[PDB]
Amino acid sequence: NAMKIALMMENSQAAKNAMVAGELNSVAGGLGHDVFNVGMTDENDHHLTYIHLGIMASILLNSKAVDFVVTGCGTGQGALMSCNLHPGVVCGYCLEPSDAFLFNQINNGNAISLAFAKGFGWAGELNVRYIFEKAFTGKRGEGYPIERAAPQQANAAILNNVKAAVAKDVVEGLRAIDQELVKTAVGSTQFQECFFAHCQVPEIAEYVKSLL
Amino acid sequence: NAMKIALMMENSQAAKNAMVAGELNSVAGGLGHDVFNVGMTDENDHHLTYIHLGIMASILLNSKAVDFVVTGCGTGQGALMSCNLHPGVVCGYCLEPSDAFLFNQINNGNAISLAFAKGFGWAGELNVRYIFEKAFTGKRGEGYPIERAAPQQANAAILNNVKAAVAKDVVEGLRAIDQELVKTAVGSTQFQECFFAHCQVPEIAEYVKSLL
Amino acid sequence: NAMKIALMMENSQAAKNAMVAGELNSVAGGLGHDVFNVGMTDENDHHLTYIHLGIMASILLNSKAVDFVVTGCGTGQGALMSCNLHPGVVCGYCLEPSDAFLFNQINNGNAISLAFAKGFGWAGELNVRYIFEKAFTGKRGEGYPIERAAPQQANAAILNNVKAAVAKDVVEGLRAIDQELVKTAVGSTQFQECFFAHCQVPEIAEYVKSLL
Amino acid sequence: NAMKIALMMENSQAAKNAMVAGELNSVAGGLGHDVFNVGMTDENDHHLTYIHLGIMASILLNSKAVDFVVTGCGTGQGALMSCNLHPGVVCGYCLEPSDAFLFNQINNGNAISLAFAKGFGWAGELNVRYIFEKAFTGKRGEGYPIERAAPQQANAAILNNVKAAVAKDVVEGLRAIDQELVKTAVGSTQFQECFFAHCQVPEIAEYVKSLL
Repeated sequence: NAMKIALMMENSQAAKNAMVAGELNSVAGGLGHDVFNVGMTDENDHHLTYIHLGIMASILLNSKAVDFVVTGCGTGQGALMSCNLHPGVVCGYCLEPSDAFLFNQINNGNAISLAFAKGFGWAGELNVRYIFEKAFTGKRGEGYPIERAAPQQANAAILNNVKAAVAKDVVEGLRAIDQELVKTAVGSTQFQECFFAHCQVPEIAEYVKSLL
Repeated sequence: NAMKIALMMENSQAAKNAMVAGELNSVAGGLGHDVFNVGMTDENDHHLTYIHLGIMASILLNSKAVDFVVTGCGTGQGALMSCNLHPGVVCGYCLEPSDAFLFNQINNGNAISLAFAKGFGWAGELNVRYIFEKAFTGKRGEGYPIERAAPQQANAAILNNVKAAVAKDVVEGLRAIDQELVKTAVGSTQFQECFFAHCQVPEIAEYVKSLL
Repeated sequence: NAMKIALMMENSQAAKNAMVAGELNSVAGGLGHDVFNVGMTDENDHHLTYIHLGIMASILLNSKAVDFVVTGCGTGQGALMSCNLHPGVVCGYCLEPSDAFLFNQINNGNAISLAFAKGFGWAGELNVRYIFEKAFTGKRGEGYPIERAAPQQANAAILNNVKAAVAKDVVEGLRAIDQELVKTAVGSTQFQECFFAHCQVPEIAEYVKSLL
Repeated sequence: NAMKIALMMENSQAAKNAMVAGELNSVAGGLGHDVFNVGMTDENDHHLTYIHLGIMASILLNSKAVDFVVTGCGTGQGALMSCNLHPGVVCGYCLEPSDAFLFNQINNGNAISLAFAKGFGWAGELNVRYIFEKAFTGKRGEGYPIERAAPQQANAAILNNVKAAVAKDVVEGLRAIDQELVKTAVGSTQFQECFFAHCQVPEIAEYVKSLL
């Protein structure tokens, strides 16, 4: 059940990346997962907004470089909406531990967006830890409850179809985005190291290479 | 500041539509908005899933038939992810009243997705009411706080561009969806009555007509 | 329906008193209530802990100097448990707006304890505002729902009896507390100004005077 | 670190006792604790309100029959306020898992009150489980963070003193309560079985015996 998980954070919450990466590495690493911290590591790092996060999630998930994305922003809204526009990226909100469990069972998506500022106060790091505990333990997509899994599974499958239909082909779509945005998205050493090491889709690798 | 607002709910939460429509009509109607209840009205109504909800939100928002969509499902996740894939549909989560305020100020989107089952217990209707109070009172897109509105406004604008770039043209995209899904989405009398009365985009009207 | 409301905060959250008093004065003042800020006003003010808060709530409520107490601490737990030990002080938690409404209708108590650190992040002041909006608007003790008010009202009445039975008489009890604690509790100018101006119970006034 | 834990629920939430006892037995039992279900087991059981719950918590905690109480009601407010009036009973609210952890570290009390109706919807049992996981794993009273434990520990100690001072002696206080209430509180077979088997304070046992 082990996955490659990419953590990616943007400028408004970058000061908190060390804390979140700490919890993710502790929890998900302890559970046997392979964790990559590909967004901002602090406020002085290669600058990103929640727009770049969505593009990064698409490139990493669609190229199969990673299996799951952890992201977020002050409220999680920008990052969640920025991820979900991309085909192949199915991102839920995650505000408290049972969100993560239900998301995995009902939606069986591949990204979650946390709120790192709103609702995040003294002792907020505990909730992040507990979210990771429930997100990355156990099996995924069994429905909840297990007996009612059929229509949930059916609709989750259809969601992927609709996303693929409404969207251009992945690379064509990326080419239509302002290329300044995409260049910025793939610009950091930590992003490139993850992507190039694990990309399973040559067309995406070649496209990314052409930007650098 | 008055808008046309469409409420749209799917089968799992359809029993609760009367309650939610009640609160929406009371709150938003009292504030001078024009409310349309275009999804399921009860469990026996024209059957919809959260997949159809997203298609309905796209058709109504992109045709300018309505200005804002209220939707949701058991956790809000399926409906939120189903809406956000569509160009022109910018849907936030909304779980408690300050979510609605912040969404309007920071993201300035045009749809919210509520959780009608998870976290919804005895006295849940109060929270729905209060959410509507904050969603539909006052101005939108001023940033929060007001002084920091610049980058938030800039990123919200870019989000729309990226959505438009990654997605096919609206009608082409709708044609690529399984047409059974789209026919179902536009199938009800309450949907058609809202759409045909208020659609401002002939190409969409003609496409919808061709399905009926 | 107008009341005298005392806001009282302790050292760990004292930096936030200006914000909370601001919202309370704005909301409750606008609704015609008389607001007193009797706890710490900032970190440098006459020093209090959540222990002193409970004693202050007892003296002000039992002397009828005020009708309602707003208090809290990092999580609200210490202040809530410190208030509830005292006869005549019925303090609920209040974390989000519908808590305040339900508390007023079901429990019909006279104090609420907020969390000013845990769960309090960027945009936390909005939730405080909204809590005050629901706490101090409308009528109290009607049950919720209104039709089921009978057993709720009966039990709320009994709670007061049990508190009065288990506790010593008010003044005797205050005399049994470490008198250093009580002297500290009544020590500030803002506390004394409220108490002495509005106390309706001479025995309590005389006892308080004897400490000063 | 093993404790004796009493679960006690009242009439409004009695239908949910099987679920809660299930989770408590699973979680706390698995962690080596000894669990007693001493309140209502279903809607037809020996009838209790949240008033009786507080009296039961006092008798069981003050007699040292148990180490910890799990209780609650629709919102948790009545049960929390009913417990906290009694000397020797230090009851926090518990609505989500990190509440339980912080309560144990900061307040180091001996009871928690959950909300079984408000905020409790589809998937609510997961949150109950997770709450028990955090309440009953690990050590208690270390402060949070650990480095800042001194004033938190000092104030928690003082809280006990103030409670003991304001309250009559335990048995005298129980005698002052309407004795119908106390007779009802100790009336069930499941309560008596726990109490008489584990009571370490003869005066309390003799008093309880005199009611039966």
